[PDB]
Amino acid sequence: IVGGYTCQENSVPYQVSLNSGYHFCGGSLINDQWVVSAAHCYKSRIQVRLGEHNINVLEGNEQFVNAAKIIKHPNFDRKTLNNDIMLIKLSSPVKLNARVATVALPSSCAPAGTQCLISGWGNTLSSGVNEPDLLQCLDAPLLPQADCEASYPGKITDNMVCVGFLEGGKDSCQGDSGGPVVCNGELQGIVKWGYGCALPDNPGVYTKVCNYVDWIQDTIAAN
Amino acid sequence: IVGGYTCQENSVPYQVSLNSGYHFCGGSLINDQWVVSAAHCYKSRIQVRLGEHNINVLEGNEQFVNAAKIIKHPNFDRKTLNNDIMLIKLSSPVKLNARVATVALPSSCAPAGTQCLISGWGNTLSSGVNEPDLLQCLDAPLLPQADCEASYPGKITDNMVCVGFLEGGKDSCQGDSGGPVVCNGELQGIVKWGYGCALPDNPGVYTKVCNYVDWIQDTIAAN
Ligand SMILES: [Ca+2]
Ligand SMILES: [Ca+2]
Repeated sequence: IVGGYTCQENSVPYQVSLNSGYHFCGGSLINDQWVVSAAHCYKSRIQVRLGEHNINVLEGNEQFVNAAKIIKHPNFDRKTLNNDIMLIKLSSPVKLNARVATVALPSSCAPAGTQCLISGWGNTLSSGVNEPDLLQCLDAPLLPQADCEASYPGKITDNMVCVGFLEGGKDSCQGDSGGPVVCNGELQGIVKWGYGCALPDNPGVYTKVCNYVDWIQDTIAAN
Repeated sequence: IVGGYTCQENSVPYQVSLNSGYHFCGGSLINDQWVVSAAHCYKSRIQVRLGEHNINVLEGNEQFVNAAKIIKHPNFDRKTLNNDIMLIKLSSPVKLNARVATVALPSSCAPAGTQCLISGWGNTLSSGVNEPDLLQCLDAPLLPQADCEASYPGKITDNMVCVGFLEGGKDSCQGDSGGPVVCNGELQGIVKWGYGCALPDNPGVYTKVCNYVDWIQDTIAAN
């Protein structure tokens, strides 16, 4: 997260860190046994870490759980990043509590202008790389599709939404990928991509979760 | 490397990739059994990979060798990055050939204005992250100390040199770290740090190797 602020400890309880011996992507806990992330975050073996604040220090709220089933969207297009959504079934249910909680799926697609919260342990610089210890937070609005398309001529599908600021300075970045965009308590986006990070005229692009509730439900039910 | 070009295959034969299950730093082969890198690249277990071109494809020239002894400069200052130099003794001697060769230590410190070659599999973007497959190369001059100091008020010690362009656009970046700066066939610098990558007025800073030949020799001899 570039230009965000340090979240209050355990204030984003649905936030998870995907680990492979190092943090490489975020995700969201949607039920005691399933995590939603980005298909581009796929790895054959993943340890999901919940209840994290300081990614490098054991603080006593952590739950570490291996992924049992990693299911990328059948239509994920690695090239265009269309359908960049993945489901992780954990090897065992987590203990839900105050620091480890679920986020709701969207009842409807959010209108442009709604204020959302984005979080992650992603890169904090607009240039170069800086990995933070503490979870970062960013308040940012969902932009009109026209602004999104305009910024990325020919690349935005209807499964994508832009969130951020046309002025730059504030945005998600590498390492925030697969992480959540929560608006009015519902998961509306997944950190996907953007050109650079926090650059003027290059808002972040996110997977539009409201287009996948059916799929998410079907999959959970079938697995 | 930001704004560089793809090196001709095996044209930088002293270049090595430091691996921990992924490429994280470069280094230089100074003898059939020793590699020079940056102290900030220290890890307790490292696999040194020589003869690489495409970091993700076995091309048939690779030599993979575990580090036996990793020796950080006794005066490395993690805070200022002063004395950012490390020596890696390989578990066994490599087979020197046309794609796996040594680079000479400096006979003297290079004057500002000399043209050097920097190489690596480091990040290729000025904003965001992009890890390349093929080794990247950059031709760039050593800048006058006055320019260096000016760009980084109070941080440059006499063990540091700036290499690059005050205009930006071209530079080393994260992942090129510990890698070589070769001028007229001698190792004159080690990729150390900079503010961002390829930004105007923020040239890359490198460890000045000509200040350590004694140390390098002593250490090799004593180990
Ligand atoms: Ca922790
Ligand atoms: Ca290779």
